[PDB]
Amino acid sequence: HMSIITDVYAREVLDSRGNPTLEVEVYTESGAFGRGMVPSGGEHEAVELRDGDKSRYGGLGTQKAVDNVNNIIAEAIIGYDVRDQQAIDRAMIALDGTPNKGKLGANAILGVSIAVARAAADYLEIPLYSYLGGFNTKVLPTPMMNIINGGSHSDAPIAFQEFMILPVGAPTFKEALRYGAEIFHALKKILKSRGLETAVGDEGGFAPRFEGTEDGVETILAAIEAAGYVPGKDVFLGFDCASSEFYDRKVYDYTKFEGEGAAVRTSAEQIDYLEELVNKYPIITIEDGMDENDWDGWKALTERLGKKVQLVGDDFFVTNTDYLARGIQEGAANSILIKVNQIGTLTETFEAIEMAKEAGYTAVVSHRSGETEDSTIADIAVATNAGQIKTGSLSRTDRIAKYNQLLRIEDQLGEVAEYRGLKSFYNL
Amino acid sequence: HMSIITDVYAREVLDSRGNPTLEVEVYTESGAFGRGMVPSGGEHEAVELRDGDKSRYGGLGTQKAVDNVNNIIAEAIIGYDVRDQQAIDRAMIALDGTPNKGKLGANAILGVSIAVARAAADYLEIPLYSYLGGFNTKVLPTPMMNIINGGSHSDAPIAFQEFMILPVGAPTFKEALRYGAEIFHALKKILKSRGLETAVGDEGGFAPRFEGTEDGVETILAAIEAAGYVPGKDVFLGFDCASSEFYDKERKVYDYTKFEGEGAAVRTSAEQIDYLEELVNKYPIITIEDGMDENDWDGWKALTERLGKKVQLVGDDFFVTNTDYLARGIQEGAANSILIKVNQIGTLTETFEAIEMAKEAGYTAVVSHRSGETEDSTIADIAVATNAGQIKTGSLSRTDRIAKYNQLLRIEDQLGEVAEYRGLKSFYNL
Amino acid sequence: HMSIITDVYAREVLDSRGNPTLEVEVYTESGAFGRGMVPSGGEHEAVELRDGDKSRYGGLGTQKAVDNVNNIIAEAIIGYDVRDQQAIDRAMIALDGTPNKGKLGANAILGVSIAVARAAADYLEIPLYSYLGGFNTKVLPTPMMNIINGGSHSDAPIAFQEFMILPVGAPTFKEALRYGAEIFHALKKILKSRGLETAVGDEGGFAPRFEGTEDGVETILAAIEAAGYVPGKDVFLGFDCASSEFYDRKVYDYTKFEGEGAAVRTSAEQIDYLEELVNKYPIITIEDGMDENDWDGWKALTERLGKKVQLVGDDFFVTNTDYLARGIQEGAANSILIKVNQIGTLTETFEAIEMAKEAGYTAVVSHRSGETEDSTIADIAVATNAGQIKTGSLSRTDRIAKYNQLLRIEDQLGEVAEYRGLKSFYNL
Amino acid sequence: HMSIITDVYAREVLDSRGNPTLEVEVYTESGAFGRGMVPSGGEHEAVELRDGDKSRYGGLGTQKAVDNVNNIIAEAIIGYDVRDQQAIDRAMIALDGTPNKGKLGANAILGVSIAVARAAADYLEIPLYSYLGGFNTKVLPTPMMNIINGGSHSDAPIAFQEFMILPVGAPTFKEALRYGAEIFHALKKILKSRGLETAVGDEGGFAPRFEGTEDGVETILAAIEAAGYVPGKDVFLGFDCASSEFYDKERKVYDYTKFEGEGAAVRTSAEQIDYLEELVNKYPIITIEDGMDENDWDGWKALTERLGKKVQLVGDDFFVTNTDYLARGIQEGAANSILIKVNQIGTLTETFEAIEMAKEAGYTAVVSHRSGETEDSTIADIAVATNAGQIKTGSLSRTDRIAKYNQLLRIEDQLGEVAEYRGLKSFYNL
Ligand SMILES: [Mg+2]
Ligand SMILES: [Mg+2]
Ligand SMILES: [Mg+2]
Ligand SMILES: [Mg+2]
Repeated sequence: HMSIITDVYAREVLDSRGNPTLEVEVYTESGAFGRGMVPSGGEHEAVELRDGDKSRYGGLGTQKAVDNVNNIIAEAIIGYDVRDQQAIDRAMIALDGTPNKGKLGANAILGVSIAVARAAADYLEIPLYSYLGGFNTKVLPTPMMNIINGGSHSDAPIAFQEFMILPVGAPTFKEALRYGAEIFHALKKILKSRGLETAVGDEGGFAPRFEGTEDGVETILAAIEAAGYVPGKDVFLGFDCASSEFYDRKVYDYTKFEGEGAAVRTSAEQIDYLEELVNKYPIITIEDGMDENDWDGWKALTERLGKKVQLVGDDFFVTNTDYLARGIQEGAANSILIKVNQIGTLTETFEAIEMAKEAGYTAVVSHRSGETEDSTIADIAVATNAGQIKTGSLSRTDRIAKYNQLLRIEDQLGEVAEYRGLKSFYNL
Repeated sequence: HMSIITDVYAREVLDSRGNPTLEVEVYTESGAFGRGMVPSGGEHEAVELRDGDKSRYGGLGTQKAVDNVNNIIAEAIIGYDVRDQQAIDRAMIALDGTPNKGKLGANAILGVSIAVARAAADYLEIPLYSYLGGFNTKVLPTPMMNIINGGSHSDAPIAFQEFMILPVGAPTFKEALRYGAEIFHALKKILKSRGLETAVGDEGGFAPRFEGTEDGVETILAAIEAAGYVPGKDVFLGFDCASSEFYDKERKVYDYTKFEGEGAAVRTSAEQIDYLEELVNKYPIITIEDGMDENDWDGWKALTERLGKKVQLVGDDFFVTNTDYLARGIQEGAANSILIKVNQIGTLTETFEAIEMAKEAGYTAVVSHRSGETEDSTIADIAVATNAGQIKTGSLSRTDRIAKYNQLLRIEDQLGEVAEYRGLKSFYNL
Repeated sequence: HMSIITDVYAREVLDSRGNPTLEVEVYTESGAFGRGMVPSGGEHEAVELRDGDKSRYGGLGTQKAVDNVNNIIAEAIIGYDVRDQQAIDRAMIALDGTPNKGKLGANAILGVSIAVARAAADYLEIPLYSYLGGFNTKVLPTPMMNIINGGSHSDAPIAFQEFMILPVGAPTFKEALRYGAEIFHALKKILKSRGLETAVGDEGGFAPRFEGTEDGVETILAAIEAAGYVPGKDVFLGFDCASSEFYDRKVYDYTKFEGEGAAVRTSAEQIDYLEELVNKYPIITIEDGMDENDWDGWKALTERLGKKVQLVGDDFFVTNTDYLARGIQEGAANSILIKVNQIGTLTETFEAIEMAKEAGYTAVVSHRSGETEDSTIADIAVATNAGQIKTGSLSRTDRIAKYNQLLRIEDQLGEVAEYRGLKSFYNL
Repeated sequence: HMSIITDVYAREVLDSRGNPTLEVEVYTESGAFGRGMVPSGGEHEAVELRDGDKSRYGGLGTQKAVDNVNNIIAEAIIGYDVRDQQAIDRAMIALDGTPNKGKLGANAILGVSIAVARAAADYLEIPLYSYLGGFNTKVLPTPMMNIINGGSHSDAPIAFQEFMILPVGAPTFKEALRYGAEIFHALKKILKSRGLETAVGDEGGFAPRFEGTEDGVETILAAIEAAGYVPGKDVFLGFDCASSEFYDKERKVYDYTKFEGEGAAVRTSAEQIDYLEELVNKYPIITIEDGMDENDWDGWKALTERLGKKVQLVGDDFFVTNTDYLARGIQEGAANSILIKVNQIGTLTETFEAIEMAKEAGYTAVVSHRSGETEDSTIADIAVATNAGQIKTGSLSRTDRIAKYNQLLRIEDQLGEVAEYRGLKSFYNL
């Protein structure tokens, strides 16, 4: 048959940080074709396989993973119908035979998973989002756009890692994207006028030497306004606190990043602080506000702020349905960051999204620090009507490629497309 | 017939700086498809059309250009055979009817030009580089990789704009890429150890606050050596002086005080050549772009007389991908290389004519990125299609740059044993 | 796949002189078809394989070469994609395993090389020139048309071998061809009026019993004018001195062909003479003005005349990139005669052309003395925008077939076609 | 439908003498393709159309004929099934509406006729000879190969125009070709050893300054023997006397002084027959073309009465590929063979009718080249298609001639064990 996979081929390529990753190409007998590139990527998440050959790319080569694709996975999957995504994904999971995908490499597996899906869409002559999600695909995601960085991502005295804008008030994704771009550019103008640095970090945002968190937040609010948008109507704020990076015993220790005199907060006090911020600023989402293991803290945070703020588990959940299931049961968080490569197959990715939806949690499809020209996550967000996406700032094609794909998908959907904005926060 | 173009469609999208650009999609009756994305783009080069609507994207929208594609060019080109690239390019040129492509927009035109070629390669089921260049495509380009920035792209006291590494000594493109990546990463470590900034500029390189040019150069040499490579054997240096940015027209001088502070040198054309020669004798420099001002024709000739035998001398602003300027340079013995910017001329046909004119004069043609890039990697295919031998498409971070390097890896892989990375032998001009 | 070569078949056929050559037919699985005929053809050039069976065709049969195609090359190449020209060419080079292609025969190899390319063009349904050169093919070559012959090609007291006209001033190839035809016919009228012979030699030109070189040259100038063209504007002259045929010690000895009292010139004096001719007559190109081994002579000639006369290496370079590379380095010549069968593959042919272009040398694609009905060289000249061609006089279909193909290619290119005339001499 | 002609296109090209001719290209809806090139071409034969523009090609341009194809015939034939050769030929004949094809041009007509047939063979995916002649095609023709020329084609004192060798004794066409080639080459050596000219005429043969007919004939016999062949067993001779060129209408004599000098014979018709008989008795001559004048009907009959049993007697100018002339010749017992010139009649249909009329009378039909030829080899396919058994297509040099021999090699090769080269048995007229 014409839909039968005839070839599966991987090669080593580079990511947005100049570190190796891999891509896989799948062909069907009919000549349908898919390419799947893998982004960069706990003891309970999928492991990427790196070579450890320090004569090449500082040990970060992916040739072993590539060899696993070409010499092990290829022979197992050639012969399947390209459309049998779940069976293929499951076959790979069983072939690796380890929970963490560490034998074959989560990178090897995911590359194939994606390439197969793209080859199947190509075979059926339909867009990837339709192939993945069926006919009722229509929701363009509300983007959370990383504009300013702190913590491990800065030398400024700021504990939180990501500061985002969310153009919830736009009528369309196309407009939402323009809002973000204009705010980003306004911000850059502001930074220069203050003699602050406008070179960018890994996700296309700035890490300027602000005096502190409030400075950073207020500067963002200033850019929103200068661009002609209304904070708390057109545009909200989001944080990735990545609170695990300053958690140590039983305390969130801000001195790690905010200098000798910074606060050292108990879990009760951390919740207090996040609440202060939320009350002071138009913050609609907080990722990793509590530590990856502070389960009681997560529940309390969620008790106090979960009704009117999105609380996203990133390191708390590591795209792991066992972790998400427990969070759902315990009343911890109300949203999950979905990293395809943290789990390693499209099937498991979609299972996570669906588990989250069924619990009333939002599923926020996410980029990684090391990205590629692939835009599959855009198609995933629309395929599942997830309603939100986290794929970077407004510079760097590693980020902009995803926004561009969303523009295409919106364009292609025509009058059927829906950008729900605030209404995508069904968790609130 | 199945090769006939049935639709031509443009939309506004964003570039790597978050500024609008456009893309075009071409379809044939058979269902072959091509997408052409256009990068960001004086008085004798192609002009991109911007909306000037200060209510959107700070006046940088491309909806007028998109409308020109959809409402004027589409009409004109639908019905051509997708393979008639030259006829289509020429048709667009005549339809605009102005030298600079300013009625339709060079952006509108180039987007169609690229999308058509990509749709044709898709129709024929061959790689773009084969479509564009025929069967004898084999040369992987030696990349000049922008690692450190100065001048208008830094707040460090450094006049020159781009400092590049050229991994000429690698056996393959795949190796050459690794050499660059490893040097880039070693440099980043060095910068951190010195408390210098490692965030990146438009092209994915660093703009650290070095004490001066020699500091910057010596830091690159240190990174090369820390990565285990030998400067002047494995890796050479390249500059983009962008000397037009510090040339005083009126006093006919290269005034370094513009970027290097109050006490910096103010050089006559003779002294500028002297200085470039000093650098070339002190450091393993194999290429200098815009070493003299865009209008300093006598200076270009003198520079070329003094250094042209041993150093590549690339006209960027000197030539602006303009064959009338290139023809004059060839005739006067000015420069020995040209930076080829597809969107500075506006069609693939004219791009390839420029490359061929350069080759025939013994000049190298260095296919180049723009500051505002996209996920498109067509320039990779152009470099290989013409066996040009060199490419200039950024540092070793940012997918706007890396996408091109990744495509070069694919092309190399696809060519197998036929691929040739010529390294230093690509400098046929020297 | 449909593009896969399924058959490669050679047979012995005849050339324009009635001597054996060969042709090869290539078929793809889809039924695409190409036929490659080989023209007739130093210790450092490709060797054609002849049978040496003096019971057939005076030892000039090509059945061994044909057997090499059918029984060795066929089995090696069947299975390749027809479009993999370089790999196929390289495969053949390795299969022969000798520098000079003397095991299989350069004739066997080239026949396959050409037939494959023609089958690939046929497969893709595009013209050969497009297949070979990609999309940017447009330059119709300025032809150098051999009108009068001397030296080894005549019994007249004339040392130089070929005298050519170059209709540089025509607006189009179609016009250029007419200029040449009309001049040729005018010349024939002139020859008859003088009781001179108008039967033709191997390339379709005349070898009349002129009194000397000046007589021959002036007779040509007379024909140019009688046809209504202006020498030195519409039409220039070209020589093939083939100076190797009268070089012996350290002198160009004209007595070999021009009788007992002819000049015996040192290399300095030969340069002097060529300069005299160049100053006296509208000569734009001189092939083999110095001997194949007179390297210092070639450099001096090139120093003295290279700025405003094309200096073509034929025996100097024998389509050998090692020889061309050295000439480029030494400042010897500024043009190369490209004989496909002197090197033996299309790939190496195109590499030579590209090496020449990059040095600022013109590449003049050439016929051989023994030609066939094949017109591939026409397509090669346009494919590479080489700008010039050398393919004979204005009689004999072995020559006219190439001119006819150029008319077709010009016709097919429509308004894109460019005949650059003098501007094709980018070396000057 | 897929077999429908969708385009018919002509262009001006050149013949083997460097004079304009034309070609036509035919396409069907399926993409099947044929190209028909036309060779160079009294009052009862088809007339080629020439422009008469003395500013181009000495008045020999074919642009009017090309325009007739493109602007008149194309219109009329587009829409026919490509396989309807007769209907198309007849349609062209009616569209011209003159006996001689002088309105459209026989050249315009024949180019379309050939191109259509070639496009049809391409459509059906069969060889042209099979398309034209059906399944029972097998006879490779015995070639009459013009080696030496006299009369109007020489300045030697020789009245007869063509002297030919016929390799009748070879087992195959491939061998027959070799025999000719080797004899041709041995002759060239002989000519050089005697200081005679070896440059060639229009048909690739020699026109040396021999002392007379017997010298020329004996030199050919010497070449045959030097090549190791036996005259009158392996190889016979043929003449084209072209006797019309030396026939004095008014004194009703064959006047040899026209070419053989002041003292040459002046023969009555009875004496001409006597002379031809002398030659035939002295030399291994198997065929004589135009032995009598084009209008010497009684002379043709008498010649045929005297020599027709043992010698082939070919009407060229006597018949001008005209079935009214052939019919009269058959009826009066004049000649026993006809030279078939496709362009002297102008369509493939009429060509094949002539061949068939000849066969049915016991006359051989010898398919012939013209002085101005092209790279086309259709006449080879015609010879085999009709099992005609003989061909006249030149000497053993010049691709205008050799292309036909090469095609015959291909056809022979393609037929395999079915091919038959009948040699002397092709002379069914004797
Ligand atoms: Mg996080
Ligand atoms: Mg520059
Ligand atoms: Mg020569
Ligand atoms: Mg005759």
